Amino acid sequence: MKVRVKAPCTSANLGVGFDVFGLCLKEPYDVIEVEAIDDKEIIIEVDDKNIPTDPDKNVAGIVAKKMIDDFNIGKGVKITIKKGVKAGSGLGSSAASSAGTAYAINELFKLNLDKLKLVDYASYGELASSGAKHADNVAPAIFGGFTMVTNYEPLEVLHIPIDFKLDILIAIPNISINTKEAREILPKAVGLKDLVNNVGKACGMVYALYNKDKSLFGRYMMSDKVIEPVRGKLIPNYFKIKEEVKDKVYGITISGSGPSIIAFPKEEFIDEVENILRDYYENTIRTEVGKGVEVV
Amino acid sequence: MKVRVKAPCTSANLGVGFDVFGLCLKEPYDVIEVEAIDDKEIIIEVDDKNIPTDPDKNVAGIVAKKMIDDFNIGKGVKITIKKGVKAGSGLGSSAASSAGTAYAINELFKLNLDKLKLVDYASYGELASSGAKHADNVAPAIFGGFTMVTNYEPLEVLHIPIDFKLDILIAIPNISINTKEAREILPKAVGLKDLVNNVGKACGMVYALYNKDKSLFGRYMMSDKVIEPVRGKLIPNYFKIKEEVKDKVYGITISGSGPSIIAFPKEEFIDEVENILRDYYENTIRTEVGKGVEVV
Ligand SMILES: Nc1ncnc2c1ncn2[C@@H]1O[C@H](COP(=O)(O)OP(=O)(O)O)[C@@H](O)[C@H]1O
Ligand SMILES: Nc1ncnc2c1ncn2[C@@H]1O[C@H](COP(=O)(O)OP(=O)(O)O)[C@@H](O)[C@H]1O
Repeated sequence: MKVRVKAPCTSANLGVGFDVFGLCLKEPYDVIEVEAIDDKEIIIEVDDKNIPTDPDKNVAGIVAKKMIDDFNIGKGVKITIKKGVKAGSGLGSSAASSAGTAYAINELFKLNLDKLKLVDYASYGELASSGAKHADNVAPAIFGGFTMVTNYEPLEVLHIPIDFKLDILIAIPNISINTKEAREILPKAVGLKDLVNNVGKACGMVYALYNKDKSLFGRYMMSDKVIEPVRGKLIPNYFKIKEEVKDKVYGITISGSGPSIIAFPKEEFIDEVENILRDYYENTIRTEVGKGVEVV
Repeated sequence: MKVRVKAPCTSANLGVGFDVFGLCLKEPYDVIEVEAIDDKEIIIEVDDKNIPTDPDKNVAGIVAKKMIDDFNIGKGVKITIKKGVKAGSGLGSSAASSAGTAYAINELFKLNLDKLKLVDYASYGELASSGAKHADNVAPAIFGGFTMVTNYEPLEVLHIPIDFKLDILIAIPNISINTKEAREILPKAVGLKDLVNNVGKACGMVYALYNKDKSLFGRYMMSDKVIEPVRGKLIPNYFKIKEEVKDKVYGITISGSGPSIIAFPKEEFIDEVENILRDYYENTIRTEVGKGVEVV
């Protein structure tokens, strides 16, 4: 009763898709192992003793429990957690654990849940650990590709497979941003003009995915005037880099609530763009769209 | 030396697609004839006396001048118009004349302009006549099917052809709402949550069209809380009607600024739905998605 699997990072928001859009990455990823023990305890082994190891406080511990209850495994569990990336950087670090955790269980013991259900319980973890469902990082972690959380209370997720090559460059500033503090600057109200702008550009991005038009997808992604102009201020040199790689990327925007940045470099400039990101920030990752948590 | 065209009515907004979405109807439509005449003058005749004949006021005369001017055409034109529906009903009556004229001029004088440019020209009629360059009704009138105006300067239109069966029922109350009236009902600001809600649902409608899922398309269409709740109050029996056809349609909402109502009846209830609308509004018409202006 052992399961080893990869739970990938994800990038939520993608500019105009704030709180709806999610893109699953191939890397980084949390490598998680969950062997089924006999006793009734929840044991957490997580490198970087910065991640709460107490089952009720750790995200994977929360998902883990609530799922055994509902499926009455009457067993406890030990969790081997190899962190793919630092929390508070905007790459769905936590979401990776939740979805990784939930997918494990289901794969393991003959359970035959729905990817949507897994996304559901997994949210329990981002919710029971942050007070919000946030299926937007969890949904792509599970479905892979591109996802849209179009409804909560109940939960609905629309999935669009990315069948073409989409190169992705990620830069991770050695800075931390309080996900919460950057909520209050987030306006409580918006003008009709922005409703119209964001609805149009986001819809245009769905159209771009169906037409495999990366240029159109990336350009509309960078059209938000509501959240990005505010959140961007906290990211050192973000606006300057955007302008600098302007003609060398299909698009570049903040990943989740930041400070991590996600860019879609043009084939002809992947090396150069990756270098520019390395000079400003120091940590850069070259990846592409992933297919979500899969048994390793 | 003349051309005659059928220019369709159109339905904009479609609930959560305010100022973005547009659906072309097959009927009603304007029948417009344009004849190249020798004196450099613009003569306009119409069968609706509540509509101007002054070339600088009739939307058709405004579009024709702008094009004749830009292309330095030597001739003048006689425009004869048979109206499909009254203005002020939310069915894009003015747009039908504007799009129809731009399309007819382009045919008569062999300008070979692409559809996007004909929508841009048709847009002057909408502006020069109603103060704002709006293209969400002229876009579907020129392109047919479903359109998204995703940028206004420069103008950008994304077209999604509808190749599956989509029955439409239109109820036209004997009331009118002009452009100043339309603006009056509009909220000053929108909450962040509504923005997120409309972005998600509008994006789901696009996903629905690519997946030919009429149930999903209609359901998300009925999700707006920003404008429909206020606008519906202006239409006698609207909420009551919506409730009455509740499980017999894929969706029902207001057409454009209203007061007309657009419904997408489920195939097994089309006659029953048409009769219910008809009990409330005599001027009810059955139609389907149109292909845009066409030479007749
Ligand atoms: N398995 C886990 N992986 C990562 N972070 C966890 C986990 N379990 C609990 N946490 C804690 O929850 C908090 C989550 O921060 P968070 O805003 O969710 O990061 P992120 O925005 O990358 O998803 C952190 O303080 C972290 O220590
Ligand atoms: N060819 C035309 N067809 C329809 N309306 C026109 C035309 N030329 C000018 N107008 C005027 O412009 C105004 C447009 O009202 P409007 O809100 O644009 O109707 P609609 O919303 O159906 O397009 C009316 O007062 C109308 O008389």
